Amino acid sequence: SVVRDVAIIGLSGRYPQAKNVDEFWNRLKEGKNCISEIPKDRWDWQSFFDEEKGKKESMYTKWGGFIDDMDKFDPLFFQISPKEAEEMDPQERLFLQEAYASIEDAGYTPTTLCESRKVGVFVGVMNGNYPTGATYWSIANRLSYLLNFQGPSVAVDTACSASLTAIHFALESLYSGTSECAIAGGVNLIVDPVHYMKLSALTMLSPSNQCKSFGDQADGFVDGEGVGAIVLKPLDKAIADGDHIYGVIKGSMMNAGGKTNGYTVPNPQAQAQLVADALQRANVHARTVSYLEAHGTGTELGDPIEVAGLTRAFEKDTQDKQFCALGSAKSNIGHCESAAGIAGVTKILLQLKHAQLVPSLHSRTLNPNIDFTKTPFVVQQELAEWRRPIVEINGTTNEYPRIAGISSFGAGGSNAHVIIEEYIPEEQKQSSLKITPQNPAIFVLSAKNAERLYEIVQQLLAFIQEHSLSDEHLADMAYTLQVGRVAMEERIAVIAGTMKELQQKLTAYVKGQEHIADLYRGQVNRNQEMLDILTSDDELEETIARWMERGKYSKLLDLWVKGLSIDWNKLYQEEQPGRISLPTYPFAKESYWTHA
Amino acid sequence: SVVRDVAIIGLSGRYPQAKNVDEFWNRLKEGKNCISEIPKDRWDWQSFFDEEKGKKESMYTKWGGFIDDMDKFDPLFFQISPKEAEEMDPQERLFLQEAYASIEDAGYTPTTLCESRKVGVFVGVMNGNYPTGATYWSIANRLSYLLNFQGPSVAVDTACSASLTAIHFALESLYSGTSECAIAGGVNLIVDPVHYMKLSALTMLSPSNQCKSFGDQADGFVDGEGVGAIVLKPLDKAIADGDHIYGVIKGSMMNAGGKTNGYTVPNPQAQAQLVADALQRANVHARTVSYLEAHGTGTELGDPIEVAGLTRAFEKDTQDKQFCALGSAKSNIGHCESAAGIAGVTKILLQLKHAQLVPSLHSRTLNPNIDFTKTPFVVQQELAEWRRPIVEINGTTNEYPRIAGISSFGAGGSNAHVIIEEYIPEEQKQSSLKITPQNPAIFVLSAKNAERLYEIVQQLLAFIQEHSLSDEHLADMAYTLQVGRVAMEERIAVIAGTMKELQQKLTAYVKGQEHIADLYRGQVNRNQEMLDILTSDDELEETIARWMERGKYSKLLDLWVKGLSIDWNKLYQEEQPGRISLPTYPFAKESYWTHA
Repeated sequence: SVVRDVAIIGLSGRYPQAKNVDEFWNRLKEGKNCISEIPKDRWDWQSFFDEEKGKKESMYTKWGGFIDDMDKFDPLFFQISPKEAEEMDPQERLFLQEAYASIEDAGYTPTTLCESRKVGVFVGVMNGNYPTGATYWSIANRLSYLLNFQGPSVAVDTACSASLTAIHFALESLYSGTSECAIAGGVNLIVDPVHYMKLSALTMLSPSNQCKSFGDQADGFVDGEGVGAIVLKPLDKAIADGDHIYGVIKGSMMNAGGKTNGYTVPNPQAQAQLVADALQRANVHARTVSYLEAHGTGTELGDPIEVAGLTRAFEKDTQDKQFCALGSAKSNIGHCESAAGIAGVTKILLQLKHAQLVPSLHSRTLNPNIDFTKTPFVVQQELAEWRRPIVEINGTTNEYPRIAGISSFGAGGSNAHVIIEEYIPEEQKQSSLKITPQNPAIFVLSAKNAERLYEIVQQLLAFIQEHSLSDEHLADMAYTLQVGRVAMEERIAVIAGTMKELQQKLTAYVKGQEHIADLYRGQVNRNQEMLDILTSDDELEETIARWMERGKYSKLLDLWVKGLSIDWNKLYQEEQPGRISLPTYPFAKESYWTHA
Repeated sequence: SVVRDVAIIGLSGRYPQAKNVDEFWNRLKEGKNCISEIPKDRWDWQSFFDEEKGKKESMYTKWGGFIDDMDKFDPLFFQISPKEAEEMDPQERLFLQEAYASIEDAGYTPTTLCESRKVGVFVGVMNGNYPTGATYWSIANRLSYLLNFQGPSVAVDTACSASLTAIHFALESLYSGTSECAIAGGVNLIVDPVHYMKLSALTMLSPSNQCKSFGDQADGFVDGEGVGAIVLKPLDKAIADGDHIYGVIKGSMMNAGGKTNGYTVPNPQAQAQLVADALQRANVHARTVSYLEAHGTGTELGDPIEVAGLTRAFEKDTQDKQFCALGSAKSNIGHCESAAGIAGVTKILLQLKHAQLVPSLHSRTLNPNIDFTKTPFVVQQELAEWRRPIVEINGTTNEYPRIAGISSFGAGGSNAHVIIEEYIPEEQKQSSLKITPQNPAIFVLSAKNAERLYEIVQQLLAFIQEHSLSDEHLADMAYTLQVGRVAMEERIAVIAGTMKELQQKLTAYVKGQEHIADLYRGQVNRNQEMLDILTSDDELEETIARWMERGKYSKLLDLWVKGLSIDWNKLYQEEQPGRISLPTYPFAKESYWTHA
């Protein structure tokens, strides 16, 4: 059916020196170059190193954007055996955890995300060097199997544009109704020196630690790793359901460069057509675009082509110059290939959250072959407020939302572009769920075991501190932990009317205090038998309803922590609180690897 | 936008013991089991063989569905160097040639297929064992680059359903208008014994040479190779353009099985939802489906599940029993994994062309665990006429077109289903292009060199003989060779008013006769200079128009064969002939392989 607005309601990712998107924002805001030496536990670069570029079976760099804990996984969480974990491509392992985390971020469980089970999974991937082989389909299908998703489930390979292609497919599936919700994202890990040898034989890499996006002395990209997922849902339903919305996807396009002067040479005419078509589908005039996340790989051939393509697309709508900021996350984290698009989308969503534009690195001296004064763009150099632009169209002048475009181009010529707009809510703050000591909140936390649960409490305390959460967040925090976290075997529950009270009790738990007022601990594993026989009947589900109404929280929580299933939604007879981002499950960091 | 009817206008494929779809039909019609011994030039099966199923680093079969000439390619045709051909996965090489052939089959050149260049390329693939690595994106992107296609270009991996997934994406791209035409298909080649070792470790293969689809003694599939492509175009425009139409895609669906009892266990409830959703999208009542091309891999677990899923989907519309024929091409050629869907589609299109149902092999004794009398289906045992069914719906009784469904299921649970209906043309046979000795036809043939051109003539003579073409085909044959073949360097041209005359002159050419009446030979390579300077001006394009009108064919052909570009469409002032299938370019069969 027709293009319609899609909300991004959930987000997770792991990028070089950024184990979550909060850390990623800090790297971006601070202008950090997140490139490091090839870790010895991947391979010894000295064994393959030669300064001669293009030499065979060698490499001429010692650098990359590497994520931490690439080989770690929590297979027991998923009832996967250690042997099966060893045989799984880490791309599959890490995407599974990040996708699970993105759903928790959204504030849903796998069950409640979509009651019909029509959840689509779309993942971009392009390198398959793990010793058990390229098995791309399983990166998508493992997620769909474990979480009982029955929408489309697909791995797509358009080389470096793959995760932005994946988003395009996810959107087309939502438009046609084959998905009601979708997980979209991508992954790229560097698991074998042949990865670098291939790129070095084609002289695609920089020798340095700088991906010089639109900068002087451009000499190829720094290779990088990344894994990311977003949760997509039609905007109208996300608003109706009280979801938290990072941004609105207005439209997307995919195309290819066709015949250029040689295979893998990019085509500025085709890039221009792509962007123009994405803007048309989004019903967005180019003069209202105020940030552009470029592909921006820092090659001498590609960067000028990219600016030429964008300028030509924008000039269909406007001749105005240097009104739109331009940047590329690759300047920070390198080029993470099939995950580059999802990393760029993540950067846009973080800029939108903070209404700030971050530096694009290594372009203090601009590419001397690009005259930006003849273009719509200024390559962003410093942290700055992202302003809503005032634009005269149709001889009407108005302030527009923050709108960004993002491009991702694959080496073989497959291109994608997505238009993302800030979500501006309607100002409805009845706040009839005000959390006070007279109307306290119920905080529930659970994990597969006590070690993980302990880590959950630590991360929650830290998150509260880091983001300066207070009493006004208690309602949404408790709701999200109630309905947006799977209730696992090891449980605690806390009643609190203020944040300080919650912090006090949780800190007391972390400090080992055996008895804490209004804090209940227990395990499901113990009372499985009596559970089975009483919850079948609504007779008891009605009894819970009365306990909640009467406010017998101590009773409900003393039962909940032993395994009594409670439909926390019944707690909210009038209205509903909103879902918010909170820390996600702290998967065990256990190493698994195979043998070639 | 909305689902609308899509024509299949072009077709090509290579399958075990079937180097083209004409041969494939002969294997299907004759009930041939196309399975062979693992060729020694792939590997020596004795080196790895052990009768113990599930043993590691071994295999317990000596069989597969192998195509001929898997390592052959004509890189010079595409201006690819021998070294680059060696480094290309043969999956990429063979898909490139089959896709090129499918466009020739349709009767288009890469230029005229779609003047806007918005040709999408969608290809399914799932194994990447060639020594230079899994590079799936290039299977699609090489085609888009060489033929200047600028629509979406993507490799999709949903494991064994991948080529039917690819078709679904192609359709969704045509509906949304991101493609105006599309190439869709898939490929699977078996290039390394590890391919068999993996499948044997999972005990997925039969020990035998029989894929026993819905048959007794089912014990796994026979692994197979395949490569196929179809050309897709909106039906209304295919009719308007005079294309030849194999069938009408009415609708498709993709979904996933979700959580089953173990990873890769198929879900009959999800298969049923898939098929029901495909029929709903196609606006097809299940009682009007009269052939079903099943996934049909011949496993004891999967075959009963598949029939259960189909029965449940069909029972939403009808309780009638055993009205629909059921079969699987895997019974003939084995399971060619990511190419299985395109092989099954090809079988449906051949059955439609001949209005015949072919045997499904190795089910003379049916699976004793499937009671087909409780289902819509009868597993087809013998060659039979495919009858248009008479069906009472809405208390109205009518004869319906031949309609088939096809399923393809991937091991990880990604499913697809497509509904294909016979194309029934409106009876318009003005035949104002009647080819006579008074109104003779112009036959043009060309190739990169004389050896290839000689092969073109032989194959055309043979095709005329094989398909009993005669005078009534001359108009469409000449038109297709005029506008549906790239005019290459080595050319011949023939004027003929009857088929016998054409056969006579072409046979004389093959026999070495230096001088033949009304047959012109020449090369472009020779007269490049004078060509450049005269054709620029329409002044001369107008002069051609008069020569054609005046009928100076000898003059035009004597010039054409030396390189003069002629717009053969101007030959047809009133009306237009139709495009027809004729043999496609006989690519050089040169071997290329790398070193691991």
